[PDB]
Amino acid sequence: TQFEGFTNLYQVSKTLRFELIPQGKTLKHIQEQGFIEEDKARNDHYKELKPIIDRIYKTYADQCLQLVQLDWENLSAAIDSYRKEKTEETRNALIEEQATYRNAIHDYFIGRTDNLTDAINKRHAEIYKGLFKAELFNGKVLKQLTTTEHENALLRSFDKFTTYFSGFYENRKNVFSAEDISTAIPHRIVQDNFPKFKENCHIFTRLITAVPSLREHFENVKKAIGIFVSTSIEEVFSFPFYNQLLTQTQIDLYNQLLGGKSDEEVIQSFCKYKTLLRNENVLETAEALFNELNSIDLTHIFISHKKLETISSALCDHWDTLRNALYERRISELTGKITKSAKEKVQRSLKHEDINLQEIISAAGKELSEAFKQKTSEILSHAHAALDQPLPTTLKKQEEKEILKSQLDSLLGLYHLLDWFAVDESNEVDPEFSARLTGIKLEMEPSLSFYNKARNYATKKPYSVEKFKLNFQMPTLASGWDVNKEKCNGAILFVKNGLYYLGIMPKALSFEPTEKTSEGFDKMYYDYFPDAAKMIPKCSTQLKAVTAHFQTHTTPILLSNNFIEPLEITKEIYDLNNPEPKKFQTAYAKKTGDQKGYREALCKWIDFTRDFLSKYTKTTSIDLSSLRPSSQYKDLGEYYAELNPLLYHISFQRIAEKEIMDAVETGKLYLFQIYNKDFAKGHHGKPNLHTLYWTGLFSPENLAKTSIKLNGQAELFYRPKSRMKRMAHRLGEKMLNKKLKDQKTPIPDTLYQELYDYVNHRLSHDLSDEARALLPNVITKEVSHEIIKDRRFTSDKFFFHVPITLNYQAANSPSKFNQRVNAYLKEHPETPIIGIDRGERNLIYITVIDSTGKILEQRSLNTIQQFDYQKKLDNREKERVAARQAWSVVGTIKDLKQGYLSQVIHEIVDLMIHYQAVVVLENLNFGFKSKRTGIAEKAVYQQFEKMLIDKLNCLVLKDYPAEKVGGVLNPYQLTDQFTSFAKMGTQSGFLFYVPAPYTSKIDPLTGFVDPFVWKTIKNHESRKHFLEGFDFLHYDVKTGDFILHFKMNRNLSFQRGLPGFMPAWDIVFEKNETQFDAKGTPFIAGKRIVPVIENHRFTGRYRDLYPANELIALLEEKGIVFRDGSNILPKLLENDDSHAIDTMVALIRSVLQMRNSNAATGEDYINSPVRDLNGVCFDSRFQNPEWPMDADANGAYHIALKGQLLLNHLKESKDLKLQNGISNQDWLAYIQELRN
RNA sequence: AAUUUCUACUCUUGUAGAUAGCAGA
DNA sequence: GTAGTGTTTGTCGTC
DNA sequence: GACGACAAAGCACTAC
Repeated sequence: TQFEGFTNLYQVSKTLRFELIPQGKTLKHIQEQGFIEEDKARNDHYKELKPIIDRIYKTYADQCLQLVQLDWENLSAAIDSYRKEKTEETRNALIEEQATYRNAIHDYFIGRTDNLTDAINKRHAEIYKGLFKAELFNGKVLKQLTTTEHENALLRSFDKFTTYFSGFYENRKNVFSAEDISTAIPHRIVQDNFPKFKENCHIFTRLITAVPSLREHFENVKKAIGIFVSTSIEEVFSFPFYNQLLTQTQIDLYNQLLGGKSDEEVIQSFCKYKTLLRNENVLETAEALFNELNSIDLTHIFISHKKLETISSALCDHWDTLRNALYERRISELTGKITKSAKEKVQRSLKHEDINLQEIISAAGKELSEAFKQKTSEILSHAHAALDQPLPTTLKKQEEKEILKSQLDSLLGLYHLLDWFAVDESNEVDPEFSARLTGIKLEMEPSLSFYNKARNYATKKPYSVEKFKLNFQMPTLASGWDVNKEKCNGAILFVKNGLYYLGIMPKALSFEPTEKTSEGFDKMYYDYFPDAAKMIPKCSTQLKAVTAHFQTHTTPILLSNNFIEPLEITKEIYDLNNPEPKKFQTAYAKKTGDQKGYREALCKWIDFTRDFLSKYTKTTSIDLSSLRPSSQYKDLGEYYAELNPLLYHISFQRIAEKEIMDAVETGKLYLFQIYNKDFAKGHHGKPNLHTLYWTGLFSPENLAKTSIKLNGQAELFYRPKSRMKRMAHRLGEKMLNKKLKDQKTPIPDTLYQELYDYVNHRLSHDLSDEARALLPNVITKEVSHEIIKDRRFTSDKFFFHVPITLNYQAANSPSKFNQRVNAYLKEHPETPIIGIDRGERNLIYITVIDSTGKILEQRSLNTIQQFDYQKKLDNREKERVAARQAWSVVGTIKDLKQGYLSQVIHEIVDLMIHYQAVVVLENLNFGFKSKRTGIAEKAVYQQFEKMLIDKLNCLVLKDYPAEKVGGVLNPYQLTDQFTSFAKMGTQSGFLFYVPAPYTSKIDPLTGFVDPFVWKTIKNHESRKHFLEGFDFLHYDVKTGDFILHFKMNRNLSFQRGLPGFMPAWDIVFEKNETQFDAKGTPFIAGKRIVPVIENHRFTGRYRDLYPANELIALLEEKGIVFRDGSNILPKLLENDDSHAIDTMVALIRSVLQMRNSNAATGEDYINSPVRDLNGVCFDSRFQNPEWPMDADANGAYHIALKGQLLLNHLKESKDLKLQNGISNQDWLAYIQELRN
């Protein structure tokens, strides 16, 4: 079992796309008969007919909901018990109780409820059966419930084309489904409206009991409107009335008892909604509500737990402070011996409960109220200052786009503020406050969709990719390529001079083949026979005439209808097909074994099949002699696995050029050249993968032995043109490049446009200082030939979609792919490992490690195909965001990252095959990535991992030959088929996923990590404790380095809870000597880039810091003797100076900071604070090639080491299974012990 | 700035990589 | 008239 | 225990 043998494991289906160029006079014939216009109306009716069809669903669903009568007492008790006890047993009890009620509603739809009689119950089943297929159009379902002529004309527009509603059928199943999905009617009744109605009944009785006069007052409101005349006010707040609140008309009446495409379109609609906010005075109402909070009872104003951490980060130092302050005050009011169990109960309570505003203020201090007041007025003033600010006239200028976004940010800011308060009725909400808040919260609700609509309008491309499929009045066009079904599908293919053509017969063309010597096209003859397990009984035994004759009368028969010679069927072989489980099937093997009867039945069936294939019309000559004798086959399985591949075949027969060309002239054939930019006249270079798929499908070897099957169900399309502002490079102008002379640094976007206007003599202004300096370095080109910016959408285009099945000879689905991969990895201990980590100074960095741990190659992936993506392109695009912060610039970056990740896919698969390695990514469930990194978190990288699995699902390298494995005919199968993001584990074929955290902040030489969390210590007293835990600090005179001994069994409150190996450490203040690297460049050893500037501004600017030089400067000023090598900590503690004790902790902060990054001066290195067994401190500035070169190298190096940990456990464990993740402590113990 | 179309691009009337379509979020 | 044009079934695999 | 995968067997109804 070699690595190179991971081919032909399971089938992979892909769909190709091509542009059909009308050849000859086929364009005139199409327009003359108007297929395109008729098809345009049909897609443009797919919108007129949809509301008409919905009348059937709406009426039938409404009618079924009118008879629903249920007892909701059980559902209420399950809701109460879950709110009472928050245990997993009461949750599962509620989930089952909800599923029971959803099915009770579902049984009204399908007709399986005991509440209705059989006559009514069965009538619904006859409707629900044909409710999601072509029976909607019969009028039959509407006959159970009258069409107009225009509606009838709209129904017939989809004659032989109702598959256009394929996805729509699924959307309507989501409406009537009984599953726990929010698109469904049962879910809306059971899990959405009833908890609201159940809460309404509780709010009602509490008010009536406290204020009984409110009862007659509520009754007067109901009588004064006229709703629910036959129902009193107490009954509408009782459970039985909810059965009459299941239809929209009743829901509307219930709610009324409670309540009583273009540029100017975004301006007219927003200003209309904007001017509506003034008339409702929602700002004045909101400003009055937040002003009430200064005097009203704050123990009944609740903050949502889903927003508490967000509020903490917006009003306090960190997200932690609020949850922690509430934790300390609640522990402060526990009873008796406060165990660690009681503390964990307080922790879990704070995760899922709403906190009242008073408990927050009493726990956080008066400085939260000032933060709450300041943030509230800040948001309210911005929304108030935006409602009176008028919108611009157009969105032509970016300055006019900015003010539209600025006002939407103020509107979304107020909308964000209102969602701070808990909405659920589980809390004791204020009467007036909850009503006034919910009113303005729902009146600010449309502002969220207005933010998203406007952004998509500005970030959309100037094209119009919308398109409608072409049917040519044939419902089953391109459904199948077979010659027998050629007539009824009207789709064929050709080939001539290496150019592939598609032929369509519009509303017989008896093509007469000619010899190969005659010039012309080569028609593809497609012969297919789906499966012998189903075709042969259908065509031989289960014929209607044959079955009826044998059931009644017992004599045999010679079948001479559609057969080259009569075939024969005896009485017994029909009984073998239909016994009194089938005998030739594995019936005896499953139960009641009989070997003698089995083989006789098996051999009779197989010999029948061979005779039938010889006598059937089109299978009479398809290589039937290659079958191996019948009597010794084990079962039908290995026969059909051998018979089905032979049935599929493709042949090419020459057809005269005159016949095809004249056929197009007379209008009986619609030629269409398949064109995908790889058949152009100027094409010189390696082609697209899909072209190789298409070229390899018709290669002589593929027809000889099938590996890529040409599936049916192909589709055609037509894309109307959409040109708004055609811009092109006409002759006589100058085409400026987007890269400099070195061909790797892109020009900034704003500067390139200015230079393009200047070099072309169109800029009326003067080049800026930076623009002028860039002029001598840019290259210009004359317009040799005319170029159109996005020529694709300038004119109408046809499109052809065709599916292919790669690895057709393999199984349908993979069978234990991970087990096979693990088995190979077990027997090949020398396999290398590939790790990928997103760096801060570069997008992607990769390191490959051998079996025993040494690095074979560390590379930066920010320069792909002679183009720098991170250092220049993403950085200047990032610079644009800081300058503008508009919507369009945000869209460009997201598109660019996806384009970058496409390039990275090629390098991973290329490097993998060269090393035959397993690539270890980082799983996204665990950890979080810093904002300074180029690639976003879990947004674009999560899609990138899926694209890697899909690429390796069927991997082809376009340089590899077709015959050799790794090519188009025999693609690699290196990963299992993708199922879901959540379903995938730590291993998917040759891809391993490891936890991201603790991979960069680690010394590669020692495995050391910063053992202290710096968030814990703020106070002077904690600084005394922190520096007391350390054993001793002394100045080694011989080496000139301070040594700080630390023991992991101390300062447990300041650690992070991850001891690891190495019970004792020696943190050293290495001397600031001018060391030299491999290249000879000088640097100062021990240099640290620390960002500590202010208490609130700890990141604004970076400063050079030298721990050795600042420590000796501090000790000298304090007059603390250190040349003798004596302990320094006892002297500092007994000296008792606040400044020295404070500064020393910051120095310990600095030394422990391995990550040193400075964007301006271009340093990114890791300097270790501890020495390894050799007695040398790691410093990546030395550029040692056997250790990580840069900081981003360390992250990729340790991610690959984490994958090595999983692979090592694979080898040591007897079973072929992997641990479901690895703990942080285990990883720390592994790396620290390994380096010892 | 020309692409089945997506990104980036222009010695090269195109280059390099990706690309499972269809309907609905 | 009469066949040329223009929905249903076969065991599977998959669940 | 119902849903795809395909053709080819199965019924209408009329152009010829």
